[PDB]
This record gives sequence, structure tokens and C-alpha cells, in this order.
Amino acid sequence: QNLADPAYRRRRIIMQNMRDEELAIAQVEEMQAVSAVLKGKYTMTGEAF
Amino acid sequence: TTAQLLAANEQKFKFDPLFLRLFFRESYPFTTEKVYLSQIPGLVNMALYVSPIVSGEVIRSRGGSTSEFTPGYVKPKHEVNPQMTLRRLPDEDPQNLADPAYRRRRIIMQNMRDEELAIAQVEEMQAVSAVLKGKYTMTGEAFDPVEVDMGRSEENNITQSGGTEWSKRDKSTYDPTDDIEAYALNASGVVNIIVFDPKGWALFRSFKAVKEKLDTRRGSNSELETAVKDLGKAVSYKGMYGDVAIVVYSGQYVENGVKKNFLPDNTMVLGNTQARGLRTYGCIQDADAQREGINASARYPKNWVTTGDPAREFTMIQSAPLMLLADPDEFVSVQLA
Amino acid sequence: QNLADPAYRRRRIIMQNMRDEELAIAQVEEMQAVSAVLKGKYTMTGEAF
Repeated sequence: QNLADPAYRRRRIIMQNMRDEELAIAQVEEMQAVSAVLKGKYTMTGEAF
Repeated sequence: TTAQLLAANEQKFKFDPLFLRLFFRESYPFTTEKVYLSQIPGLVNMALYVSPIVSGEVIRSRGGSTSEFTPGYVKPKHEVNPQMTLRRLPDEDPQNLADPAYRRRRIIMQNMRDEELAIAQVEEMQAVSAVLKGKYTMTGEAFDPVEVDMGRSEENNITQSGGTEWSKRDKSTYDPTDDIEAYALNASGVVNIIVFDPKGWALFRSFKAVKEKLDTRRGSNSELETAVKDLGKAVSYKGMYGDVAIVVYSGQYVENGVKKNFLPDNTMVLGNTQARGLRTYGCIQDADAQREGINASARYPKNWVTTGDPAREFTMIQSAPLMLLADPDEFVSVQLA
Repeated sequence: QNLADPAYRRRRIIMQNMRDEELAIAQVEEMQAVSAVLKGKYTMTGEAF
């Protein structure tokens, strides 16, 4: 009961999307930091990098 | 050689949304995947005699039925490119003339007019087809077929056959009015209007008995206009015949290059002028529109520039219409062959 | 949307039940009267009576 119009579903989808990218970036930053501290060196490698 | 373009007319086909104005009002736009329609039988059995000893046969409480539909979609488009704008237009004098930019604004408009006319034609075709027969099918080349079906009883859709046809029977000494009553007995609710395809009207008024019903001092109150009344208009409201009004509708929808008539060659449609019709418009599906914040609107317009080799900016109207009938059995369609 | 509680459903069901049997009795009465007017005599038989 008490549904919402699609113009609001689109906005909620957008907000959770952008939260997901922010969390992914923070996760990569922490994985970079820990390897920077735990060991003297680290490598940034990707399939298209 | 010099010249002037003194006059320049435009040719149009006789088009007027009659059935959509008369029988379909109260437009309801919906932001939902599918709509519902429901109905309750309302048939009560006769109270059969029961002895004051037996006391049995509890009677089942009546329950209804439902139906769900899915709206169709439609989106025509037009284009403009700088190849069109430079040569000339058939509507401007060799004198005067304008920069290749006025020409782009004029061309851009007439496209809007054509898009609106196409969408209106589709709406009217759905509206008319919903009345003649209970169901109508929406189809295309890129559209998966969807078949809307409102339950109309088999006792409607009366089609004349080897017996009881007006053409074969004598045109003198016959009362058309007797059949009309028998056909209209099958409807549910009062009937207040009759729609004739012009061939059907010519067939109907040819009877001498109907002529006699006009010139009777006290035998009727019917007043028609048998002589020619309208010869170019799409609709011709003729006088009330008895109680019901009489209407002749000759509209034209063009599919492919050839013109075609809406009503299928002399059908007659009994019906009620206050019949409950629904005008449902679905939800448009365009990420730009939903970003803008719009939904469940008719005729969402847009344009965009595609930065191609010849440039080009298009234009698009999209509506997604669906025409329904709350009570499909309030009309009685007659072939009248 | 905005569905109601079953007690209201029971109330409207019982009301339409009563309307149904009232109209059934009315139908029997009218058939009785019509048969009386049209023909002099009628049989008033049935399946239990």
C-alpha cells in the first residue's frame, strides 16, 4: 500500500548507486593504505591498467 | 524569368474524432504497470417454492470477476538536416525569400502538426474499434502483440444473414422500425443515439414506412432531414427520430498512402450517449523524461542533436494510449446488410 | 490500494444477501400476479412443495 511514482524510484536507485561507488572507492583506498604500511611497497594492477 | 506565388492551398482529409468525444470521457492517467476492470453478475434466482418442513438449499452469494490490461506504446518521429533548408520551399515567393534559418523553423513546425495528427488518428482508431466489436488487437512490426479483450456477450454483435436483411426485403411495405426495437432489446440500459455509416443511412431512409412516420399529424413526434444536409463535414447531426437521435459519421484514417473510412461499410451502432467510457493513458518510458520528473502524461515532446556527418536534429512525440470501455455490452452493433 | 478490514466485508456481504432474497420474493410475487391476470388458473407447484 501507498506506492510511489517511477520518478521517485529512479531517484532512489540513483542514490544507492552513488553510495555504492563511494564505498568502492573508499575500499580501494584502504587496501592501498594497508599494503603501504604493512609492506614497504605495493603495486596497482588491473585488467585494463 | 520572374514569378510570384500568389496563393498556396493545403489538402486535408475529412477527420473528426466523433466516437472519442461522444462516448469516451473522464480521462484517467495511471502510474502503474497494469490496470484492472471488474464486474459483478447481479443475477438473482427466482425464489422457488419450499415446503415449510424441508428448509434446504442455501443459495450461494454472488461474486464478481476481474480483468487486467496492458497499455500500448507509440512514438513517431521526424528529422531536419541542412540539405532540406537551402533549396527553397513551395510556400515562399521567388520574391521576398528568407535566410536558410526561417526555413528551418517552418519545417520544424509542420512536423509537430503531423506528429499530433498521427497520434490523434491512433487514439481514434482504438476508440472506434473498441465499440464496433468487443475486442481490438494492437500490433506492429517492432511491437510484441498485445490483445485487449473486454467481455461482450455473444448475443450482441448482431449480424444479418440469409434471413432478416434489409436489402433483399421489399423497400415498400416494410417497417424498419420493428427490427430496430428487437435489436435494441438486447442492450443493457437505455439507448439514446444511433450512428449510421452513410451507405447504411441511405439504405434506411429509403423505406416508405419511415417516410410515413414523418408526415403524420399525431402518430409521431419524429423530425428528420431527409434531404441533403451535410456533404463535406465528417459528422451530420440529423433530427431526433422518435426518442433516439440519428447520426451519420464518415471519418477517414489513412494507413499507407490510401485513404480509408472508419466505419466498415454500412454498419449501424445502437448505443447510449452517456455510456461510461474510459480514456486511459499509460506511463511513458524514457530516461530523459523520468529524469525531468514526468510520468503518466500524454504527448511528451522532445528533440536532440546527433552531431552526425550531415548534422541533423530530430523530434519525437510519444503517448502510450489505451482506450477502454467499462461496460462493453451497453452498445448493440448491427451489420445491416 | 486502501483495502478494508474483513468485518466491513462481512457487513456488505450480508446486506447484499438480504437484498438478493428480497428481490427473489418480489419476482415470485410478480410472476404470481402476471399468471393470475393472463390466465384464469395457474399451478403453484415446485420441487418440495
